[PDB]
Amino acid sequence: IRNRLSELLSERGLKISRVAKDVKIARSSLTSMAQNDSEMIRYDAIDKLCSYLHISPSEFFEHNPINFDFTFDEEPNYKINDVFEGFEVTANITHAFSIENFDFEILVDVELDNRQKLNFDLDVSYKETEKITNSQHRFIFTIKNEDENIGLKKYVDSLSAGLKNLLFKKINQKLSGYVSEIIVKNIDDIEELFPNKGEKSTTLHKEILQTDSRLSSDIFKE
Amino acid sequence: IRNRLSELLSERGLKISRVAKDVKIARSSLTSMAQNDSEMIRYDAIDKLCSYLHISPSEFFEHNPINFDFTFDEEPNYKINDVFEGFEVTANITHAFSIENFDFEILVDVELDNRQKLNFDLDVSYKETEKITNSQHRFIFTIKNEDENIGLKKYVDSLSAGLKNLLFKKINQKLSGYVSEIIVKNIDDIEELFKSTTLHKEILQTDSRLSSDIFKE
Amino acid sequence: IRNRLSELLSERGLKISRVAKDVKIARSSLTSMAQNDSEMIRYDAIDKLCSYLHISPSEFFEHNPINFDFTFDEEPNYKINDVFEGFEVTANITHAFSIENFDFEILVDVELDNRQKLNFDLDVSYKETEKITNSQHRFIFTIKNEDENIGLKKYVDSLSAGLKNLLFKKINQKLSGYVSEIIVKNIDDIEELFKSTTLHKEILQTDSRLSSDIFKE
Amino acid sequence: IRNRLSELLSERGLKISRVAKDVKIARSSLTSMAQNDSEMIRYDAIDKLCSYLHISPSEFFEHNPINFDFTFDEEPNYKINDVFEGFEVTANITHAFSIENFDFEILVDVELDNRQKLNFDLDVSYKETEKITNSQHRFIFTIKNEDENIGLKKYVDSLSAGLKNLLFKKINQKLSGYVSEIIVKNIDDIEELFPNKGEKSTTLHKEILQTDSRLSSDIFKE
Repeated sequence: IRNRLSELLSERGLKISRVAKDVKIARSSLTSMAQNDSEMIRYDAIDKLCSYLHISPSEFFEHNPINFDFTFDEEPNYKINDVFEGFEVTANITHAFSIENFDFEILVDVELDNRQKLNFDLDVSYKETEKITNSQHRFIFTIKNEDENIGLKKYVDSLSAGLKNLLFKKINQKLSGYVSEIIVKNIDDIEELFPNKGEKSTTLHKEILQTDSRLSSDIFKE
Repeated sequence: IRNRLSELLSERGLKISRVAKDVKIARSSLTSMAQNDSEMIRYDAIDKLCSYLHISPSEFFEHNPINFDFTFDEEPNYKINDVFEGFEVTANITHAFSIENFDFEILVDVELDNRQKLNFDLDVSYKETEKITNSQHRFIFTIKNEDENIGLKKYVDSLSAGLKNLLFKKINQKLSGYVSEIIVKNIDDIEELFKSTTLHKEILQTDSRLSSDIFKE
Repeated sequence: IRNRLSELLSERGLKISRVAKDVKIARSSLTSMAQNDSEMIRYDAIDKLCSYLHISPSEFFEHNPINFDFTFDEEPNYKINDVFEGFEVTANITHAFSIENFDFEILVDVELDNRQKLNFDLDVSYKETEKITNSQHRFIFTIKNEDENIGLKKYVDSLSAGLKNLLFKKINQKLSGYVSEIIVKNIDDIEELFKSTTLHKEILQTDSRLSSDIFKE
Repeated sequence: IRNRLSELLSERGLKISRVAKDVKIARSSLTSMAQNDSEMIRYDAIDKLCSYLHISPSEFFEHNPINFDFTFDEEPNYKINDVFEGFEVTANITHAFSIENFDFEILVDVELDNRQKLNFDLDVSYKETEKITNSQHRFIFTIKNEDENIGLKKYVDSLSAGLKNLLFKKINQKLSGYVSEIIVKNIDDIEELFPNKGEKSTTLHKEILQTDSRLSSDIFKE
């Protein structure tokens, strides 16, 4: 499920600030709720927004009964070589360390409208530490058994594009958090000797937690 | 905005505990959210309920574009009479005191789907005290200018029964807090000594309800 | 899941001690495991029993794919009445107190072999207290909504007699622990002037059993 | 006897973690019980697994009435020369010492379905300290009278492959424990002067106990 605020105001052409001025809702909370990322919503908010946009909650709440629940391995098969390439000198994840391999299993329960639930196992392995910017990097993972989970992809693409993007976000966020958690327990705190361009000094921990690892596979293209 | 989980469960006879077990949600939260009492709802909760009940969020969330806002006079016209006798024998606010007058105007903007909204002013004066329990009494306020609020009644009963009840609950709470704030400041503490509860706490617990043809429920 | 060691021994007339000697297993463990009371079984034990009894583990372990799960209300509807008199003279909880009301719903999921499972809600209220012994009394709870549990009876008696008895034992223990936890907190310990007994301990020892057409044994 | 979990989930293709998520059983305990190594099992576990897999305990419990009980010599004929080749410097069993000879008798009281039990004596002698890895070694033993115990082999191979593997495991484990026990009593504690690659320092004792001696003979091929 997700609110369609982003799609609604894109269609209307209105801006979040403009809506906030109209419905007396805090800009930060409203803009966060505009994104599907927010997990909690207020009844006052749904009343004010549905009235302002003159629309029933039907158009506000995009719901598909297919629920995708994800579970990760308590213990993964992870090897992380430590390369002491002056991380403190240069705040680059590559300089701090490198993932030799990171493979594990993601348990995906694809529940249909009926309680009948289908479980798909994902052998996901670290592939490359993609460098998005000179400042930060994004870890990239890949599903070895993605061809086996072709039915999963059929179910994923069977949803709306907005809901597909919401799943991709959820998967990425869970995976990022998991990977950062494992690495931060495996790698000792490496603080940056020099604050970068007046930005307060940030430790490797802050960098890896900030690091967002998005899975890459034909199962999840967009 | 009206959660129909409660209605839906009455339709299907499903016990709240049964739903909570199936959707792995706390019974307390589910029961609080059942009558749309809680003003916050989790996306996970509604997703799970919709999938479990085989419904679109339309049957869960019932919304009428019409909106009602209520603004109370900053200064009301109130007169107080304190008997100070009898609260000690039995915990009755009326024995302790009563409000001789409490007439005040309450703004009520009934907003149409069109941006234009209609402002209606209702003057409610202290009518009597409802003896809901021998211990708790709820102040009753009657609308004097119901003529100006003839269209109010039409707008109020134009909403669903659940929505009407919601409105009645909100206005009742708001009125109760308003009158309690106004009165507790002018009232001393009396000990029940059945215990020995402070009359202040009795003022806090005592509520008030608008009895009028415009709001019969 | 039903160990038939007990049944098998009754078939062959073999004394538990005789089997324990032949298979070099402790009599205490073998007798505890005989009625499938223990929830842990050693691979060595079952191997030795199967070889000794000339049986496949099929005749030892009887399993019905059907599964029963029981969830009790987090908050039950219970009222307590404490006489406080009599328990001292004679060790009877009845004299010490009794439960005026103890109605609560138990959500029971009977799971079929197919992944789909059937949820049935039974409401059990305090019916009376069973005087099993002049000293120990077991609370009796009757199912009010047995109509919703007509299929529950069919599923229950669809299982083997041993499995039925197993279920009855489990539900009885669970109900007894539930009611004891609920009551001991609202009850004080009475020490008999008369050998001396504590009422809390009596609450712990006192059990409860669901007397209903759905569970007659 | 052994549970057929490994064979069951191999046939199903499911993973232990996937089963654990389904039957609400702890991953570690379930994965251990998936292996035939676990000696204890819970009735709740057998109920949940048999139901999840929709199978009777018949398919869950592979039982063969032929019971193989093993007994070892209280006192063996063992000679262990001590070579002080810097074990503390290099954590290799060869560097710590070397088995001159280790021969003894392994009594096997094989029991058929009937109480009739046949006993087979195994003159087992140390043959070679096989080096599995640069880090650890596996002691290899051999049965001198294996040709005499040809009937024993006939009984061993008369069982299922899974049960045969379970026996091999049991024999190996008992033999390893026995050999490590004898050696640790015969060889003084040699602690490693340097922890190996950040692994906390491990003493010869930990190495020999970790050392797993698997018997090698035509009686037990797989």
